[PDB]
Amino acid sequence: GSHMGGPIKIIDPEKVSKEPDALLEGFEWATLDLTNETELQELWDLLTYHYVEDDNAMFRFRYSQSFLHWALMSPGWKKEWHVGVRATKSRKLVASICGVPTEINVRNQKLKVVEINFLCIHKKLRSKRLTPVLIKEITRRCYLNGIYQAIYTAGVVLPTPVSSCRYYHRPLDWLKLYEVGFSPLPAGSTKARQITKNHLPSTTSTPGLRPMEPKDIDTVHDLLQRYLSRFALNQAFTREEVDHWLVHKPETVKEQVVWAYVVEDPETHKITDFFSFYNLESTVIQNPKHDNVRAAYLYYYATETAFTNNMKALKERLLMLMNDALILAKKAHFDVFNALTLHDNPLFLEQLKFGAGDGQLHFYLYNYRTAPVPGGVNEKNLPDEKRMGGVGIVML
Ligand SMILES: CCCCCCCCCCCCCC(=O)CSCCNC(=O)CCNC(=O)[C@@H](O)C(C)(C)COP(=O)(O)OP(=O)(O)OC[C@H]1O[C@@H](n2cnc3c(N)ncnc32)[C@H](O)[C@@H]1OP(=O)(O)O
Ligand SMILES: Cc1c(COc2ccc(F)c(F)c2F)oc2cccc(OCCCNCc3cccnc3)c12
Repeated sequence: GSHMGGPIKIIDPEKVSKEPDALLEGFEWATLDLTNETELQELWDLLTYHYVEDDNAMFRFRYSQSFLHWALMSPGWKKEWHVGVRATKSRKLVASICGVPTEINVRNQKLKVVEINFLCIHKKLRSKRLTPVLIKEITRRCYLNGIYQAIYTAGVVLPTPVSSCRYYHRPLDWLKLYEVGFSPLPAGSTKARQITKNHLPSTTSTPGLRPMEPKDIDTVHDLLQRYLSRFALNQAFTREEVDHWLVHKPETVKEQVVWAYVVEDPETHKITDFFSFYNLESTVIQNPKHDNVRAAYLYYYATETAFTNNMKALKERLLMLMNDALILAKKAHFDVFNALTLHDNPLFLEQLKFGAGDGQLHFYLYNYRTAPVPGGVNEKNLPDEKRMGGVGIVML
């Protein structure tokens, strides 16, 4: 045993069944080959019309083939972790659950895990308890390949979250967000006044800031590992993951999904900071004027300033950098910039006019117990500088 936590069940891979369990009559297992446009496009269609985490929302995600490729074919990916269910007689894809491999540090300990997402069941098949069946089959496939833990997030509370982080939203085009009914008009205020309140300039302020290039990978990999190692729960990137997750490839990528910038110090020419964000659009269900909201999501970032252990200095450096990330998202035509209260986010959220959203994201670990980790928020569910150092991993 151990007073530090660790696995719940020890698994012998040689004792795991090599055949899957039987599904409901009329249905069969499928392994998706996402390198085939036809199957990619079946998955796109199931998610487009059935992946609605909250039917109460006024927006739905709108995927691109590029976002799907970026999200599901990361380094080490295996086709057998893209699991589907088909109707035998029509061949129609009606459920999915997918995993990709990586490594995370959970307090003292490094673990190989899969990140699980895109769990989705067609509306016609809801409430048949298919979920535990999907979960048990991708588990079996991971166990056979030597992976016995997983990490996932959900908007709903399930047994023992390791952490919870609150949604925050910085309007970039306030007038459009007011028109789609995302933002109300405050008491006593006018449109002109909210437009003025949320206005940003068109030029950045941090000297040396430019888009990340392939030749930066090694230095950003190293800055990012040292930066993330300040958090209890963090992702342990390899150099190939930095390449896949952070560096846009225009020859390869139809629609840019990820924006990464570095600051190359002008005096020294060393990279001292970087930040990145990704693009995921939302369709607006019922609106006379707009069809979509283009949302940027804050992803990974780092700064050398964090290692002077001067918190005040770190805060100022992030206010400057994150203000320029807002300016750059706004120039690339995003409507809203989303962030969570993880990493060192509580240092800048409020000051940069991010507003509290109505929603929380919970982190879970499968087959592993560890003490809970602070999610950047206090008792009142507001951001709190004393509640950081916990969650150093972002999920798509
Ligand atoms: C070693 C490797 C191990 C690998 C596996 C590790 C574990 C993975 C766990 C899954 C992780 C999902 C993460 C994401 O994809 C992000 S979260 C994105 C989640 N996707 C969607 O929201 C898509 C839109 N909605 C749907 O399709 C969804 O309706 C459904 C698939 C989420 C649920 O389908 P369903 O309504 O037909 O329910 P059911 O009859 O099949 O079974 C219900 C049981 O499932 C568990 N149930 C309901 N919602 C759940 C959820 N979000 N996560 C987990 N369990 C859930 C519940 O706790 C419940 O339990 P009980 O009744 O027994 O108490
Ligand atoms: C989700 C989400 C929201 C609420 O959504 C929007 C709010 C305002 C908008 F203008 C908008 F377009 C939103 F989508 O605000 C957030 C703030 C921070 C982080 C957020 O989500 C992080 C997790 C996103 N997972 C997206 C995903 C992943 C896999 C499959 N399909 C969708 C969110």
